[PDB]
Amino acid sequence: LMLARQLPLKSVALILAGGRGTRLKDLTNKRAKPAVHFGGKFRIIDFALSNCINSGIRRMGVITQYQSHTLVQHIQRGWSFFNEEMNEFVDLLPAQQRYRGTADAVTQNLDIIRRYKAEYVVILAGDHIYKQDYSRMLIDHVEKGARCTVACMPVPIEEASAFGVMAVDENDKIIEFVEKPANPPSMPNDPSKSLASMGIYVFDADYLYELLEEDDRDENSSHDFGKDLIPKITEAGLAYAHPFPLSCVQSDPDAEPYWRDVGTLEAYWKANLDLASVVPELDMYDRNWPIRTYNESLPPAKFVQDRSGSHGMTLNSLVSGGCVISGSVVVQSVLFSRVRVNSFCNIDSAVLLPEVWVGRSCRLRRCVIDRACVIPEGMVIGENAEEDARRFYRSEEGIVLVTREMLRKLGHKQER
Amino acid sequence: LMLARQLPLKSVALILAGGRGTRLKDLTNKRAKPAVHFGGKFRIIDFALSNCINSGIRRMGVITQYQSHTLVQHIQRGWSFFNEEMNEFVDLLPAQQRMRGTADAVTQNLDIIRRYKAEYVVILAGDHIYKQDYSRMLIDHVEKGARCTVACMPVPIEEASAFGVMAVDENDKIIEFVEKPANPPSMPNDPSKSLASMGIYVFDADYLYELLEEDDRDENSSHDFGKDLIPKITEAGLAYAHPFPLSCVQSDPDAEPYWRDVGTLEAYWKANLDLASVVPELDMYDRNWPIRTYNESLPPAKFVQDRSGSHGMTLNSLVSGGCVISGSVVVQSVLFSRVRVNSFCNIDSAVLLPEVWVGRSCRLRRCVIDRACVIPEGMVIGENAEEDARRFYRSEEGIVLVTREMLRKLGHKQER
Amino acid sequence: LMLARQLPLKSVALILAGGRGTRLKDLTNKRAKPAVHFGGKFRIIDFALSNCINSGIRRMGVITQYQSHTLVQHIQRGWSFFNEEMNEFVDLLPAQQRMRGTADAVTQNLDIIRRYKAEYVVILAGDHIYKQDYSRMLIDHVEKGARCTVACMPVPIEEASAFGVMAVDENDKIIEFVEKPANPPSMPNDPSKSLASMGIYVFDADYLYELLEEDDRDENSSHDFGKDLIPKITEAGLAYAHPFPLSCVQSDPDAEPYWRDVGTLEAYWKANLDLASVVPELDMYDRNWPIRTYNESLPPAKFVQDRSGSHGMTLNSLVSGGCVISGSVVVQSVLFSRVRVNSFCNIDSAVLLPEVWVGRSCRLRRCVIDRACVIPEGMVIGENAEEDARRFYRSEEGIVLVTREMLRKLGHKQER
Amino acid sequence: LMLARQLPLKSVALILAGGRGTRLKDLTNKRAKPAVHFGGKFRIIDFALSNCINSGIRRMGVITQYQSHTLVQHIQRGWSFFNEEMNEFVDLLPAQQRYRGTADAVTQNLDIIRRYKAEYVVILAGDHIYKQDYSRMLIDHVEKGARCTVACMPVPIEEASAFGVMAVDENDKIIEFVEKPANPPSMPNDPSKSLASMGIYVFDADYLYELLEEDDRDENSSHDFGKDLIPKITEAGLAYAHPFPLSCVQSDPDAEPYWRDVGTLEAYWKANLDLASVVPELDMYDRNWPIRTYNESLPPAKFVQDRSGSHGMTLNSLVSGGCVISGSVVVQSVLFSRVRVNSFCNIDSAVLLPEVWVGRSCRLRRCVIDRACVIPEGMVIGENAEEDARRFYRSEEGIVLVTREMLRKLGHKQER
Ligand SMILES: O=P(O)(O)OC[C@H]1O[C@](O)(COP(=O)(O)O)[C@@H](O)[C@@H]1O
Ligand SMILES: O=P(O)(O)OC[C@H]1O[C@](O)(COP(=O)(O)O)[C@@H](O)[C@@H]1O
Ligand SMILES: O=P(O)(O)OC[C@H]1O[C@](O)(COP(=O)(O)O)[C@@H](O)[C@@H]1O
Ligand SMILES: O=P(O)(O)OC[C@H]1O[C@](O)(COP(=O)(O)O)[C@@H](O)[C@@H]1O
Repeated sequence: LMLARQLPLKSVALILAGGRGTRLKDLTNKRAKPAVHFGGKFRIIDFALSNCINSGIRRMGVITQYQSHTLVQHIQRGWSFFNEEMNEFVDLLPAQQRYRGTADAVTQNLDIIRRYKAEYVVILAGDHIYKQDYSRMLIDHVEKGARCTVACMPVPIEEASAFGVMAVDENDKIIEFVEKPANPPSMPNDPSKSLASMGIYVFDADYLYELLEEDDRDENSSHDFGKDLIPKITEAGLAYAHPFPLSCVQSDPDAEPYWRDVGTLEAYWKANLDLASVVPELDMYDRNWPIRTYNESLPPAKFVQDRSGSHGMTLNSLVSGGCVISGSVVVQSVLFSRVRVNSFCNIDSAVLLPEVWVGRSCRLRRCVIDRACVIPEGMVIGENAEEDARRFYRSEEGIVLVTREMLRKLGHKQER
Repeated sequence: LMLARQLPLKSVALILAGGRGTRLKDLTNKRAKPAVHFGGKFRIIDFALSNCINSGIRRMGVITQYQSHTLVQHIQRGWSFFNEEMNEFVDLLPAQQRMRGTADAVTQNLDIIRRYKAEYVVILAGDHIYKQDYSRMLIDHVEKGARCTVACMPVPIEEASAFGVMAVDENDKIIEFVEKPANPPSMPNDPSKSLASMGIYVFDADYLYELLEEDDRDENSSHDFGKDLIPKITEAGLAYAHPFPLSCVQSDPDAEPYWRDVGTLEAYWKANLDLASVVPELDMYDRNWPIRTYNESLPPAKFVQDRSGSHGMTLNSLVSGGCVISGSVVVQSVLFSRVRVNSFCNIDSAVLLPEVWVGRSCRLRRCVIDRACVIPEGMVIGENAEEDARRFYRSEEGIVLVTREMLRKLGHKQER
Repeated sequence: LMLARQLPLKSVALILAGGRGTRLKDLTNKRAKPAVHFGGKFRIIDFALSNCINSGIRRMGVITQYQSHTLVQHIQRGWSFFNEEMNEFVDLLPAQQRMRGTADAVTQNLDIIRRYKAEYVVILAGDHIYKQDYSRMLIDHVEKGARCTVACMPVPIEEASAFGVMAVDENDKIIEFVEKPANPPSMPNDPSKSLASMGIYVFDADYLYELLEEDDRDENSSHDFGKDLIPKITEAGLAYAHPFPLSCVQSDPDAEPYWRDVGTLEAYWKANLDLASVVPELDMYDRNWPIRTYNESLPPAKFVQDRSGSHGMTLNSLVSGGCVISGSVVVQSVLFSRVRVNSFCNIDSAVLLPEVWVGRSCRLRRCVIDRACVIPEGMVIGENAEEDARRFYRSEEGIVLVTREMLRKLGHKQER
Repeated sequence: LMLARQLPLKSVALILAGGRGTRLKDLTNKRAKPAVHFGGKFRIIDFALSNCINSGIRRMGVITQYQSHTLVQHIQRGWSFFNEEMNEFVDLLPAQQRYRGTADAVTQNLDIIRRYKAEYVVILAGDHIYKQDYSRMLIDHVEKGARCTVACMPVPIEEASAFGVMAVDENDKIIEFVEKPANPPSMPNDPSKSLASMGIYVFDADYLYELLEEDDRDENSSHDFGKDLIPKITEAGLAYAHPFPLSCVQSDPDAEPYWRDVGTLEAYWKANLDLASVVPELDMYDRNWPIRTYNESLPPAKFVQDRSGSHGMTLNSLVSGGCVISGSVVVQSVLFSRVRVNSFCNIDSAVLLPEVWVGRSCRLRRCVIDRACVIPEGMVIGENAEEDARRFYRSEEGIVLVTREMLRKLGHKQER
């Protein structure tokens, strides 16, 4: 008794929000992937932080390394609501990175982390969209009596090449850890699945420092948490597994756990339109596990009449507050804040990131419009293949990405 | 030279947010009128607070006469963003009036007001809707060498009986002030209008005090700013006027100034639907003069298909965050937060306050639904007048008010 | 397993901060006793709030019965650091009691309390000084399968008449409860002590409601938690006890638990000087259980030379920020913020509340100076008892209270 | 009229808080000079920011470039109190500097600054300790009708080699600007003084961008605001002067203006002990122009008895809140937060930065003890010259600097 409460308090989170998401290719080109928008108003680092709040861990470390001014701004504006006097804060560590990343990146700020005097460090990732409690994870880490606890999940074998694959024992003890294998070794029972890592580790902190120095001296290591550190603990035999279904926060218990690594642009589009469906897989209307963001004041989403006095028919949409839609059939889309949309437009299966200004008679289909574009009048997008692969970036699955640069290069005056 | 910015600093606002809005019969009988919702996200009082921010007066006094626990909460959550040590704050002054009109609310808390060490005090009576720049008014107050400055606007003579009417000379100096007359006098040039007050007085700091005590040691006055004090000052000739067009904040200078005495319920429906029309009179999309409110983290305005799979139509509407609409043609309406409209409904020119849950097959027309009011399936409002006057409260013009306690009569269990 | 941290989440605290501290004759006759200063920077209520934070109960209800505008302000400035949308907040509930004891303050705001959707409600009566962990108490409450848990501590029999005395069996189940007796009963093993209550009850959510209505529809009860409800529950046998040593937060486990019923003025001087001594009983330097307050930006405690150029001595004292001392030997004293002690003074065992301006050549001994009290030059306090009983209020033990209104009698103009 | 108010609103501040203060030599070695402590609780960037608040410019740009994690932390914790919805914020730009500094450093973030849409940019410095209003400066900049306005002051000729020297005209128009000359050209009237620049410029913003690009293309420039930019505007003839005495905020008007460039270690010590004097030159007890910092909750400054039962005599000291002093004569010192000082110590003319733990019988004289040292027991400092120049850094004027590294190298176990 009195364990699940006293475990977060003695613990501190380290969010590794220094990813780039190179497979998004342009969407994270001007922003760190953790600062990528998602789900109407939120960002991808609003999940990994919220999970720390609602699990009790109010001491967070946001390691913003690569191309992070908007991430600093978001963490400053929305998440600076802490009274440090009671040992709660989201400490915004800049990395000043020297390749040689994420676990050297916890090592550069090793002299700041120590001064928290924490017993259990949570090594998170801030580029994933999950919904988990770590208070149920730390209990499971301390009961087993391990030094490190990896959060693993069974994923398909065709995409398990991109995650850290592992094999566990009866008591969830790591025997064999391999990382990004070309041939993912399946689980013993199911051949179509592999028990892969999620990037959510938990160390007992006095080990962790004690480990990161042995690797800091190491000149032959990659200095990654999944390539030369956990494959070292695994040989030591002190690494245990924590099956993710035990701690995933679900609204209904009859569904598979929801952990989406955004990763690429088509998966971003899928995982951001699944909220616009009838019954979403991610329940954002939850009140026993809410997710916080930088709540900005916008006016209500305005729906006015078109230029001819007609009406706008919005089906399976996710129009957010602040927009102004004039007529314009809007299907299966997700309109972020301030997305003006003028008349006679047909928007189907689109993700319009904030402040996108769509001109008259525009027919957008299966696309992702980047922030603060000015789409001209009469521009069809997504109802052509060879012509949408030449101006904008069309992916292998049909998805289009419209950036504020691709429109400038065509000459459509994005200055506004 | 340097007087335009040193006048707000030496001034303090006194919002007399202790109205009860008696003409708002059942809408305000649970909450004080300053705490009434208007325009999706805002409340009435926000205006009279935001006009104090943008006009530089960052020291406010909210003189909340009781019936309000829901505006103490609103102030404490939204407007508790001040550093009280750099001389900027929103002092929440409980009125604690004797179980004794407006002035006797400033008198009881007159020992708390002196300690602000102010120079010009801005009496507001801020349970109205408008956009004003009070610094303009302070400049006009000091330029004239006045002791009280009343903000006067010409209004129609058929309504001037509700307000204090005044008669000024060439210098905008008050000649004749009559408070709430049965036969309002007209202007010397326009006989159809009347130069009425607006509740916005600006007094000298060291005079009001010397004037309240002299009026507080009396046993004959009603202790009201309009009936007793302003006539007392007019008798001395130290009362000057400020035409409100000079200090009104208009996005378009080709319109007429926007001051709504919201409290009628027939005018609380027209001013709330005024933001749903094609071109509104009150611009909420103005960035040089933004209005702030308590901005909680709501998910986007979700639109989905009906139970059969059809689409939803919207024409000249507002849909704030948290709303969920399924099919159900909407017209001319305004939906506040978390308004789960269900399928096959027909909403026309309605104000749906927060957390209103409209049931299936509900035809709502010219109505004002109080907050958290769970309308049942099949209910029909606004069609046959005698029915709606038999169950709900219907004003003389046609507007209907629906309250939580109003349906429990009819048996429709609420318990949201 | 996972019960230690899921009990605070499903619980809400109700601080009955509506005491008037009648034994604090003139110290609280302007401010409610929860808003009284103690220990330099803190107020009385902070304790009962901070114990709710550190114990995980981040949903509080401050049931402030009126005479308090200076604790509404304190809550709104200091403790308005919550994100109210992640289920953590300090609801400031005005009591608005009929011009009807403690329970009838929870009854009027019983329609606001249901909407929290709580499971265990923590009645506190938080106008005391202590350090407790309520989560320990909730664990002990659910382990016993109880319906109300009373926090009992043994106190001396010569004072137990002030509190409710109880008699428990081996299971800590209440046998006999007598509220504020004239002849308190003693314990079966120690005849010099009495197992008294502490005002800290923990009720089931769905029972209290069902118990308040049953007691609110009566016209015979006093509507007090000690006189009516707890005896009513004892009669059913569903009242269990919680020894307070089990849940007290002690830096040293070799001391006795620290609970001060501050209100006597002779005990508000001893408990405030207890922090000036060599080793205090209440540790304010504890980092695993910090106590928060409103922390304004004050400059350091400046010490300077006298008018002649001599030095100042301090022995066993506290000097908070903003203070300014010039020479003037200080002993055993406690100086609150902005206390400009001037030269040639001799302060011995005194409590100087904020903004006290002591004049030149002032000899202060065994006194409690109210806040902003400008003592004049040459004043002498605590030397000759009959004089201090002729001008100020002097308790039977020797302690003196000095108030702003107390000096105006004598002619010493204050107007700081 | 209506100018001094509307000028800050249309303006934005750019604080160049990227300095190192190379002449402090060790004090800024681990912190950006703007984050250097000063005056008990404050930092050097708490002035340059506060001057922006109390002058109306609530839009600030903090260009943190070099070795800034604590500066980010301070700006996040203390100065993140802004409601961006009303166009007020302290935007914390990281520079990611590529030598080639300060004016290329405003150029890297040229795409963020534009999006404010500001009319007048204030180019401040965050390494100086002044107290000025820029609302009186912008009026003086717009009346003259200049494109740039330099804040200049007459300083001595023996230290005018380290500032930008200039010569003005009758209408304060720059004729000749030279920068860090080896022979400072004096003023025409006074030969012992030179009219030097302060680093506080004001541009009309549409010029500024229009200028920074012409210099961004320039491959032969130093990219500094005082070496190849203002010496260019001066040739253009569009640079005017704003004598600092016109806008310096003084408590009393009979004193010379107070602008201290900390710069070196002896000037740091002088300018930080001048607050501990009887009548300081910098009035920090001002209420019409306060200075904000990260107000942390500490207990009052405790003064206890020594180990033998003696008393501590503090003369002309500035003991801050949080300390614990035991006996120990303390003269002319400045004790920052949490500075424990044990018994029998003699502290004369010292600056003890936060958390310094001084051991028993320590005799410190004319020194600056860096943050979080652990000074051992019996260690004399400053009462020897040849022995204080060999362990610690002794300056040419006698001042000593004790760092947490110089003590480790002696072997005194700074880990704590
Ligand atoms: O190429 P540009 O001109 O920077 O435009 C790209 C847009 O993306 C942004 O960087 C948005 O990034 P965020 O993800 O931080 O919102 C804007 O600054 C800018 O308008
Ligand atoms: O009096 P009833 O019938 O219980 O209804 C009360 C409802 O009205 C309200 O008092 C309206 O108050 P708010 O302005 O705070 O929303 C709500 O608190 C509650 O939902
Ligand atoms: O009633 P008096 O004589 O005017 O004295 C009032 C003083 O006491 C107080 O009411 C004490 O209240 P606080 O607890 O808010 O400090 C002060 O507001 C004021 O300084
Ligand atoms: O050499 P160390 O171990 O970093 O110690 C130097 C000290 O200075 C600090 O960097 C303080 O810097 P700040 O100026 O930001 O307070 C501490 O982190 C540290 O204790």
